[PDB]
Amino acid sequence: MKYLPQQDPQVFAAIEQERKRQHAKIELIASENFVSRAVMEAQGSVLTNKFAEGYPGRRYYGGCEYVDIVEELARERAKQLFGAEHANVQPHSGAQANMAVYFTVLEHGDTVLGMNLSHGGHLTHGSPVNFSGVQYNFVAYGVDPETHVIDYDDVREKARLHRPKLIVAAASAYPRIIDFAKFREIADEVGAYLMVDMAHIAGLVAAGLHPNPVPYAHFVTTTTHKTLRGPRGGMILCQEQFAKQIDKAIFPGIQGGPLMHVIAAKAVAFGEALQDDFKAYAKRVVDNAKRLASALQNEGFTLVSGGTDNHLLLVDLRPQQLTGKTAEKVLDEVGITVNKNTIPYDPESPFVTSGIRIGTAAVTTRGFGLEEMDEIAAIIGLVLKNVGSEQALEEARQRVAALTD
Amino acid sequence: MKYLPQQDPQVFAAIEQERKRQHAKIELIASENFVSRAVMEAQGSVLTNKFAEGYPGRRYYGGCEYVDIVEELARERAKQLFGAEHANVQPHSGAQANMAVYFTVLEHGDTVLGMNLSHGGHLTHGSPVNFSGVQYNFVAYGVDPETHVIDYDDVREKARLHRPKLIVAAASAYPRIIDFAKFREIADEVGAYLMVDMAHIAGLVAAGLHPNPVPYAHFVTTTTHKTLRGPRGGMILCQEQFAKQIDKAIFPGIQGGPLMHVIAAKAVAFGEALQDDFKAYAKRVVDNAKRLASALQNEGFTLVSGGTDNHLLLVDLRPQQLTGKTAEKVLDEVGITVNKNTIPYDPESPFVTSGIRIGTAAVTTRGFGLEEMDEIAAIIGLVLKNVGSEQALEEARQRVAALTD
Repeated sequence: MKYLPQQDPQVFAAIEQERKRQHAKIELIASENFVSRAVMEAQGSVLTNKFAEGYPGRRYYGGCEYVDIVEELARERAKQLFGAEHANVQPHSGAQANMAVYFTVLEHGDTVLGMNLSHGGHLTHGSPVNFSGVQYNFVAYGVDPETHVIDYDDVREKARLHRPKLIVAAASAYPRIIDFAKFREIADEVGAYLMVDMAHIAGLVAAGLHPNPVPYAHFVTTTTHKTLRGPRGGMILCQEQFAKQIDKAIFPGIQGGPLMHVIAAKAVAFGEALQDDFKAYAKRVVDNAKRLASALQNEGFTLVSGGTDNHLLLVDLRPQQLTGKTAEKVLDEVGITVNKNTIPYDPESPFVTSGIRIGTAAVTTRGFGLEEMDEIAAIIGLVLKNVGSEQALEEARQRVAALTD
Repeated sequence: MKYLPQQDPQVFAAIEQERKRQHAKIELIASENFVSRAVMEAQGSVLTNKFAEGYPGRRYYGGCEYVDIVEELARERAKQLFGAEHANVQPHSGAQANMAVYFTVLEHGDTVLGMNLSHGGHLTHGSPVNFSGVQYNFVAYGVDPETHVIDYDDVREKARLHRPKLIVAAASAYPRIIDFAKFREIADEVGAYLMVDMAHIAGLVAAGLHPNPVPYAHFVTTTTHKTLRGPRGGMILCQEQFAKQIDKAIFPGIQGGPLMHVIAAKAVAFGEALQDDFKAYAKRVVDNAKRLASALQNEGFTLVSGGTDNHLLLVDLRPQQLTGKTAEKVLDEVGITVNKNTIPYDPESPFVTSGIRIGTAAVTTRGFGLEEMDEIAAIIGLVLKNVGSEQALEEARQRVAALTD
């Protein structure tokens, strides 16, 4: 940086602390990643100066010839990556992408069926303190109490009882592959649209490591950040038949001007994801998660669903008589970043919880591999088995520092 | 840029075209501006990597110690700039800021009173193709047919007839000072909340060149871009009594994770606006608009409301028997960027219009002054009086190039 340090010492000092923090800590929050310098440069471009309400070649303001090229690059690369017939790369966020889909197909008070929030569903899939739960009538399907896999007979029964206009599939804390074919079958049986929110798994989908919901869903929403490793923002994919309606939902429906600099950054991230080395990266993410899962089980931890098919795992801390809140706090003390997370059928509140969620996307980006997974597991075991031992915590602190260099 | 040119030739080439376009053209779109290099660097920072759902010191994820400092700098500087008791700097956009306020105080179907869209009101102030007009029952107040000033007796009559729960004041195309005291008086009479959307005029408010709505409004919304000259995004200001509710409206209400890098950029922009040189800048904006208005009238143009009190003016092209669409197109041919805009009581559709809207914020940022205003007016006269003369258009093109160097 050249200009920020002189113009704004306070902001610069804080940014620098954050940059150094990113390097020093072991980032295990499952939605986190590290974007490339190219992505950041795109975001830091003069494209922030351009008002571009509307769409490429159909803008409501002049001078968009070049931002049109940028947006089209984003859309076309997204279509290549996911085999979708249409992309909308304007959503400011995953929440806004979801909001737009809901706005497209639902009327106020319509019934929607989404994954139970405490079983792995997202806030925007029907929380009563979120616009989704306030604006529409959400009902929930659950995972099996033993296996923690989505109970597809429960999805079907809920669908048949409540007759939702829309079924939502996908999750923020589900460690197994989701069966989109079964979701579409149930949707078809009850005449509901299927929306898949693939935010967590989009990078894995791009790399062919998770089944693609695009052929099965009427609408697919996603973040451009997370496993896709792009800038923070949203995207919608759909077949040509819904394109016009989806585009109108985003603008003039729910947003105004798009963030063209962020859209440039989206294009860059999609370009990266199209490369062979991204496929290799994504496989390491999944390999690392499986290895970390195995190594945690070796330490004596119980995992929700007994392991993982993707980038993330959930530790059920009940056998250790620890809350997720306690585990999160003590791990923070040694420089390991996780989040407390409800487990299915959790006896604790979402503010306390019986679990921690862990993902490998961020550490994989930093070049961590299988050996590092073993060591991370060992450090977690050391800490959580010795929460009252400052000596143990200091050892953990030193081992964390050894990993981050 | 160092990394983008190598990683993504296509995206870089388009960005570079856009940068060169920004320099070459005369930007007169009233909402446009040019941010500082410091603002851009903040946006291009590693803060894009940080998930920070929640608020400073009350986050739902760990490791936010430094982004908390950043967000607090944004909030405190916003409070200094506007004398508000509370700021929320998380809205992704002006639309989302408005959406959040509506979500806070309104139920689906509630009546709201906003400025007539074809008299200068915004899309999010009740358009039937926008969430605002679809979710709530919008009624409109108008400007006087002769003076084009808001008819405060019409505001009052509409308020008393329709009994809105919320009254919205502020505009995207209104060239005169808005009387917030009168809006609050009417609101008080009918027991309605007052929301002021100051997006266009926020920079002028910060510089003391437009009355501040903060003491009069329950909620003030704004963009951080436009006359405030910040990154693209939204903000809400309100008294302490609504703070909790407003914050909950943004999260978990309508958004998820905030854009912390954009929030850093917000802090930077607020820092700039607190400086004396920003006050001088804003005065030049208003001086330039008045001069441009005068010079346009000297050329024979009629202006909506007969002039301007702020950064923008509207040309009523009916005396020249031109549509806004025709004027916009031919000005684009010579390198002057304006937008067609409905005028009050426009006999044409919003897709054709009888006006063009012009603002001076962007050219002022580039260092244009009174002499340049005279020349811009002269070029506009040359073009619009000679739409069928390629020689005239070429002369205009050359004069535009002389201005931009």
